[PDB]
Formats: sequence, C-alpha cells, structure tokens
Amino acid sequence: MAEFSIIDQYFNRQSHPDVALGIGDDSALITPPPNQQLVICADTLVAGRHFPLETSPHAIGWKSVAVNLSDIAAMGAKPHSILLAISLPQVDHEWLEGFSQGIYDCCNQFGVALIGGDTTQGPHLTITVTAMGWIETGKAVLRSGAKVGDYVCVSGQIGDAAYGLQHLGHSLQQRLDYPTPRCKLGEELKGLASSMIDVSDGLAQDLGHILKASKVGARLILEKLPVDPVLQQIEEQQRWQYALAGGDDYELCFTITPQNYEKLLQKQLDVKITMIGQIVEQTKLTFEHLGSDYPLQIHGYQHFA
Amino acid sequence: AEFSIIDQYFNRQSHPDVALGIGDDSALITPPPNQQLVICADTLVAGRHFPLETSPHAIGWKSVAVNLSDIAAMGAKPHSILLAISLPQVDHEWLEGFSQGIYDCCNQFGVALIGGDTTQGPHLTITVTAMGWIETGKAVLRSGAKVGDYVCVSGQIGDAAYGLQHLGHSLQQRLDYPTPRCKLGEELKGLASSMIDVSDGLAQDLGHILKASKVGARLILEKLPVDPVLQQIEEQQRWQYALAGGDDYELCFTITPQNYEKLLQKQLDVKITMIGQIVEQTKLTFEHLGSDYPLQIHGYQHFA
Ligand SMILES: Nc1ncnc2c1ncn2[C@@H]1O[C@H](COP(=O)(O)OP(=O)(O)O)[C@@H](O)[C@H]1O
Ligand SMILES: Nc1ncnc2c1ncn2[C@@H]1O[C@H](COP(=O)(O)OP(=O)(O)O)[C@@H](O)[C@H]1O
Ligand SMILES: Cc1ncc(C[n+]2csc(CCOP(=O)(O)OP(=O)(O)O)c2C)c(N)n1
Ligand SMILES: Cc1ncc(C[n+]2csc(CCOP(=O)(O)OP(=O)(O)O)c2C)c(N)n1
Ligand SMILES: [Ca+2]
Ligand SMILES: [Ca+2]
Ligand SMILES: [Ca+2]
Ligand SMILES: [Ca+2]
Ligand SMILES: [Ca+2]
Ligand SMILES: [Ca+2]
Ligand SMILES: [Mg+2]
Ligand SMILES: [Mg+2]
Ligand SMILES: [Mg+2]
Ligand SMILES: [Mg+2]
Ligand code: NA
Ligand code: NA
Repeated sequence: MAEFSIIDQYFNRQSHPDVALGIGDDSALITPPPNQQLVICADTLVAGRHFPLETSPHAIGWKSVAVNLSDIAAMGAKPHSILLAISLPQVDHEWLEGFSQGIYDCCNQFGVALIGGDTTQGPHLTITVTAMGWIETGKAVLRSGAKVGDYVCVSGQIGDAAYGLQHLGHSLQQRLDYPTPRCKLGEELKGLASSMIDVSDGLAQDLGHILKASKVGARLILEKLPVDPVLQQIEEQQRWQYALAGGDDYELCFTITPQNYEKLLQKQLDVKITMIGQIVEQTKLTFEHLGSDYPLQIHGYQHFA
Repeated sequence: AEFSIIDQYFNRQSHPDVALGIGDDSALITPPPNQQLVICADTLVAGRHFPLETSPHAIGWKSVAVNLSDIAAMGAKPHSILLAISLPQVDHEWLEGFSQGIYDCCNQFGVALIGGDTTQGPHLTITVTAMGWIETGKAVLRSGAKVGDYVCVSGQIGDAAYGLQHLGHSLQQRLDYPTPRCKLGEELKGLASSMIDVSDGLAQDLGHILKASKVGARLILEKLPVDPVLQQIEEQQRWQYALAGGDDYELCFTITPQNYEKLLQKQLDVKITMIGQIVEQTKLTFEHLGSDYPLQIHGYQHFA
C-alpha cells in the first residue's frame, strides 16, 4: 500500500458533516462560529524523544492529539479540529492501524474533527499535529494577567508521567502514554482564570512563564502539591522533583482571584483542582514545607539543553 | 538553547493583523467577516524533498512556499503560518540562513509567522501550517470541473524535475525556489471552475480534479509550457519531465471559455497556458499534433 491508499484507509475514517470542507482538497475549509477568534497551535512528537521507542502506536496517536488539545485548553478555548502531519520510514499496517485508532479515539473523546494533514515517508518517526479552536473574541486566557494575591492552582495530579518514565511498566506509565487534555476545565476557566498555561515541561518552569509574563512571583506550598499516593511514599526530594520538574503532565496551571476561585468551586468540573500557593510581588518562585522555607533546585526541560 | 533559538531566529518581526502572535500556548487570529478559514500543512524531509546539500535559505523559502501554494490553489489569500521544525543540532549559520528564507517568503506574500514548535530530532523535518481566508462559499475546489472547460496551467512545468537531475544547472533555481502563485490564485476566485497546485506532476494532479469532478480530460502535448532547455531534449523524456516530474508548484485550473476571456483581460504576474479541455468520458488522454498519443505516466507518491 502506498500514500493515497494509506490516507484513505487510516486517516479518512469518519464523516464530519459540520466541517465545510474536510479531507480531499488542497486545504480544509472551516466556517467560523460568529464573534469568535481562531485559536491555533502545533506541537511535534519525535520518536525516542517524546515517547519511548517501544510505545504502543495507539498511545502515540492519542498523545499526538492530546498535547495539542492541551495548548488550546490553556487559552480557555473550545477545540474544533486538527491537521495531522505524519512522517515515518515504512508502511507497517499493524502500526498504522493502532496509530490511527489513537488519533481518532482522542479526537472523538473531545469532539474534534481530523480535517487534513500530510503523509510522508521519512527516516525517523515524527508527528506534528496542528490544533484549531475557537473563543469568544477578546476572552482568551493569557500567560500574562496574574496579579498579587491570586491563588495558584493546578488540575489533576503532577509528577505521574515523570515517575512513569523512570519506571516503565509501572501503572503510572499510563499517565505518560495517555495524558488527559483538560478541555472542559479550560473552557470553564474562561472569564475566571487571571492567567493560565498547560504543564508540558514541569510545573515550576511552566508556572515560571506566567510569572515572567505577568512580572510577579509565587510562593508554593509543597505539602499541597497533588501527587499520586505512589509518589507520597517515595523520598520527598525525589517526589517534589517529579512534581515540579518532571514534565509531561499536560495539566492546567492557572491563577485566579479568591473571589473567582469561590465561583469556580461552584461549578461541576470533570477533574480535581488543587490550590497550591499564591502570587506575590517578589519576582521569585519560592517553596515552603509546613511553614518552613524549603530551598529547591529545579532543572527545566529544553530541547538542545 | 531552544528558547533563545526561537527568540533569535523565529520571532523577528511584528505583524499588523495578528491578535496574538508568538509567546503563548496558542496564537489568536480575528477572522475577516463573511470568510472561511483555509488551512493546510505540508512536511519537508531532508534528503527526500530537497538534496541534503541544499542551502538553508532555500530550505526555509521552500518550506513556506509549498504551503502558500495550497492556499493559492483554493483561491484564498494567505494570512499566517506556523513553523514546526525538528533538527539534530544547533547550527547558527544554518539557522540564520533558514530563518532568512522563511521570512523572505513570508514578507514577499504578506504573511505572518505567528507560532510553531522547535524540537531536537534525529533528522531535519519541517512542517509548516498555512492559514488563509476566503469569501464564504467562493473557494475553488478540485470537484468543480465541467465538460467543455479549458484546462490551463501557470508558468512552466518540468523545470524543477530537470533541475534535480542536473544539479548546478540554472533550472535548479526552480527546484530550490518554487514560486507560489498567490496573486493568480486570488484572481481565479469566481472565475475558475476547479483548481489544484502541481506538486506531484501535472498528469497526476490534474487526475485528482478529474476524479473529484467525475470527468475526463484531453491534453495537447505540444501546448505544454516547457523551458527552452526541455524543447531541446527528445520528446519522451520531455513529456515525462513535464507531466510526471513534480515540484513545479504551479497552478492547474479549469475555466469556461467565457471566463477564460475575462481572465485574459486581467493583469497577471505569471504566464498562463491553455493545454487542453475537460471531456465527458472519465479518463485522461494525450494528444500530439492531432493524434491520440499513449503515455505511461507515474506521478509522485510516498511509499511507492
Ligand atoms: N495523515 C493525514 N491525515 C489527514 N488528512 C491527510 C493526511 N495526509 C493527507 N491528508 C489530506 O489528504 C489530501 C491529499 O493530500 P496531499 O496529496 O498531500 O495534497 P497536496 O498534494 O495538495 O499537498 C489533502 O486534503 C490532505 O489534507
Ligand atoms: N519555530 C518556531 N517558530 C515560531 N514560533 C515558535 C517556534 N517554536 C516555538 N514557537 C512559539 O514559541 C512559544 C513557546 O513555545 P513552547 O515553549 O514550545 O510552548 P508550549 O510549551 O506551550 O507548547 C509558542 O507561542 C510557540 O508557538
Ligand atoms: C523517551 C522519553 N524521554 C524523555 C521524555 C520526557 N520528555 C520528553 S519531551 C518533555 C517535555 C515536553 O516536550 P516539549 O516538546 O517541550 O513540549 P511542548 O513544550 O512543546 O508542549 C519531556 C519531559 C519522554 N516522554 N520520553
Ligand atoms: C532529494 C530529492 N529527491 C527527490 C525530489 C523530488 N520530489 C520530492 S517530493 C516530490 C513530490 C512533492 O512532494 P509531496 O510531499 O508529495 O508534496 P505534496 O503533494 O504533499 O504537496 C518530488 C517530485 C526532490 N525534490 N529532492
Ligand atoms: Ca515541542
Ligand atoms: Ca505544547
Ligand atoms: Ca517545552
Ligand atoms: Ca507532502
Ligand atoms: Ca501540498
Ligand atoms: Ca504529493
Ligand atoms: Mg496541493
Ligand atoms: Mg501534502
Ligand atoms: Mg503550552
Ligand atoms: Mg510546543
Ligand atoms: Na504548540
Ligand atoms: Na498540505
């Protein structure tokens, strides 16, 4: 099987009648919802860098979509559609079947259409998904906007995926392979969060982008960081390195006034939310453990580091 | 370091019509009224889409150009791009040239670079996403061709294919620096009945129109616009370059005789050639000096 047959078999599997023009032409066409801005992002996953080489193709497909929906969610936007650019060295039908099932399972979970892409023979498995969302004009939640006194919160748990990576085969590998983009939470934070970012690199570094953009700092409370029971039972310095510098969480970190936090707590959310600290004037990220200053060195993720 | 790379090479310019550009989790664009989003992505792989020794400036240029070509093929006005680049090492001479190529192409066509992703990976792989806008319902589709419509192509076909087989020749410029026919694409909006850009080869790419439109075509071989260099090579190889060479990134379109006259009255920035006609029976046939002319043609396909 060659390119065109591969696209028709694996990447044109569903009807999306609410899309003006899907797969089959030089470009896709989307009629915007009225009074909304386009929200758009792209993230690349490289085999052996963003996932273990032995990762199941279904997980690879899932995560390729999920990490991009996470950046849409981080703006407060509603995700709509994706493009899929996949480059791989050989036609492997078992692999293509699993991969495309992963793409579509993630798309279907979050109501997203696959409307276009590019299919390429290349020496090393590389996937770039583009995600498209829409938001009420002017209402995006930015990385700027955090104010002194705002609570710092994070969704779900942090550190799971990083622990999983260092313990392949452990149950927590599921959080590495199958992160959950917090799509509904992102939408529910529109109008409530004063700033937001998704946690791809590690809580400390990604919160750091908010702190820099907003020209503020934060004090975080280590015993409040939401970690898995498994990490609660390991050495605390190791625990907090996973939680704060592990990365691969794809949770949402956001700031919010006490006032708006009470409003948020009144909503029915599909993920837990944990208040983990507060924005301060001092432009430094500091940590405390049960009332005591806690010195902590955190190495962040960067390509070519 | 990744962050300094983005700031030095890929965040070089300010852009008038972008609600939110580089620096956040996503970019934000305010649509023009009564217009649809037109969106596409194309990947270039080193050693597959370009010779390994290709200059970084040409790699950057072509990375953008091929994506603007797909926007143009819809009749749409390009607006912005995303750049996803994966590469094994930081090479500042390479990155400077590559960036300059990206921005030279963007600037020539009034396009903003508004986001992307920068990655360390074993093999140079570039995926640009292009975004444009078009009056709702006025996209030129592959599916609109009608019996009796003229078949036309812009510019020259076969140049880039010849250039690849004769690296160092002047025609290598058409391999390294294809020209996306942005203005012609826009001017065909409301005139062309169907359109496609010729990335794979005229015969195969016209074929996509024929299949989508459920029609056939008869092409006139002596009318194909080839370079003077190709007129000098024996005709079988000439036809193969012209029809199956690929990498042209010209526009192939169908148009009624009446609308063709209207098109001719416009001032275009590129040559246009009538090369045949849409017919009822659903096959592609070639004609040479008034006679049917059998040709075996294979357009480009990955994994074939
Ligand atoms: N992996 C993929 N997933 C979804 N759509 C895809 C994929 N690969 C290609 N497509 C779509 O299939 C169609 C044909 O792609 P392609 O032949 O590469 O177009 P072009 O030659 O105009 O770039 C396009 O509409 C493209 O968006
Ligand atoms: N090569 C590039 N060209 C243009 N913009 C880029 C490029 N790489 C990254 N960006 C932009 O730089 C910002 C930071 O990117 P990144 O740190 O990867 O964000 P995230 O962690 O949210 O995915 C984003 O706004 C992204 O779109
Ligand atoms: C094999 C393997 N090694 C290491 C990691 C850990 N890892 C890879 S990329 C990354 C950070 C997130 O990737 P990045 O490209 O920076 O995401 P983005 O900021 O673009 O969303 C981490 C922690 C992994 N998941 N798999
Ligand atoms: C080193 C090298 N080998 C071969 C070619 C020729 N070539 C590579 S890809 C291609 C077809 C166009 O690429 P494709 O990915 O199919 O473009 P798309 O249809 O996605 O726009 C051709 C003719 C080249 N340009 N460089
Ligand atoms: Ca990335
Ligand atoms: Ca991301
Ligand atoms: Ca990162
Ligand atoms: Ca391609
Ligand atoms: Ca293309
Ligand atoms: Ca092709
Ligand atoms: Mg095309
Ligand atoms: Mg393509
Ligand atoms: Mg992000
Ligand atoms: Mg990124
Ligand atoms: Na991204
Ligand atoms: Na494309």
